[PDB]
Amino acid sequence: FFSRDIQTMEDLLLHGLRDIYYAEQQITKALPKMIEQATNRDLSQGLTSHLEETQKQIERLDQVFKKLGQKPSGVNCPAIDGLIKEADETAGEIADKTVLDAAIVANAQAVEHYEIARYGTLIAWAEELGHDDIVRFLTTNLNEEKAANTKLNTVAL
Amino acid sequence: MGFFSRDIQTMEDLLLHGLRDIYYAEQQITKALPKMIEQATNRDLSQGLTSHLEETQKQIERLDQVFKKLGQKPSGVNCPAIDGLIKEADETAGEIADKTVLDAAIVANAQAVEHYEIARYGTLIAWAEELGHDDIVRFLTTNLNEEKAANTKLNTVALRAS
Ligand SMILES: [Fe+3]
Ligand SMILES: [Fe+3]
Ligand SMILES: [Fe+3]
Ligand SMILES: [Fe+3]
Ligand SMILES: [Fe+3]
Ligand code: NA
Ligand SMILES: [Zn+2]
Ligand SMILES: [Zn+2]
Ligand SMILES: [Zn+2]
Ligand SMILES: [Zn+2]
Ligand SMILES: [Zn+2]
Ligand SMILES: [Zn+2]
Repeated sequence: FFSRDIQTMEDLLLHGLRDIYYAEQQITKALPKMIEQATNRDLSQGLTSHLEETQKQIERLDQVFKKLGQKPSGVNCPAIDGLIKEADETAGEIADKTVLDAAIVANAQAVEHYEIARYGTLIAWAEELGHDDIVRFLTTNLNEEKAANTKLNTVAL
Repeated sequence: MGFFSRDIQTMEDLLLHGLRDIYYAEQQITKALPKMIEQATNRDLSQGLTSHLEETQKQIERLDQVFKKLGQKPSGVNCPAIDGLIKEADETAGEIADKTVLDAAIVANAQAVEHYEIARYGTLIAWAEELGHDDIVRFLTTNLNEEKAANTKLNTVALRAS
């Protein structure tokens, strides 16, 4: 019961974990739409594989919350909502299927970059706070985002 | 269906749309940075963000040259991604009770913004290269490198279980 309820670095870490939890849920909802829009088979397949990984990433975040002593929960993330809105609106503006695949690759890379920033931040805070225990899960998620980004950077349309 | 349904027809059109989107983001960043500077307590963070504000103004000047080369105005696309990043940064700052915690949040949100810009510049460079725009590739690469350097400086700012 405070208006400014983020009082400590531990509170900030918990808030960030709830923010990324919500973001992973939203990505699981957004990805099928992107996969349906994708023409290039490698792009469609790559996104489908990352959708499966994102489902696993949520399970790893459930493990993080369990290690911290609580049930999982999310908080709204305006950054992922804005990224998803931008991707959806831009897709509607594109007439050519190959141009659309280029936009899908770029928007997917922007999402991976947001995830890389967030996991990197959460890991650094966790380590500063003596929470090495949760870093193993966060690092597994982070490295899947890095891998997805790298693979997107190489997609040949 | 929105205003411009199916109006992006070519990779040149998509590059133009992406450049207008990052231009808008840079403009928004010039508006947001003074707020983050005022909120920041640590002088290396506050004075450091002031330097990134000066660099962002230079990046807009670089983009102005790119638009000149395309013969197109830089206005015309808003960026829901930067708008969401900046409003998340605002929201989170409003929830924080402690100056040291607020500085940690400022760094993290500034790093998230640098990562967005790094994603977009990387994409735009690749499209500009494919389209044969050598100077535009150089200008965008210069901008990209400033965002990478800013992110690294944020990763290194020396600020600060049962
Ligand atoms: Fe993820
Ligand atoms: Fe967020
Ligand atoms: Fe991802
Ligand atoms: Fe954008
Ligand atoms: Fe920047
Ligand atoms: Na039209
Ligand atoms: Zn648009
Ligand atoms: Zn910056
Ligand atoms: Zn910038
Ligand atoms: Zn919040
Ligand atoms: Zn909150
Ligand atoms: Zn703890």
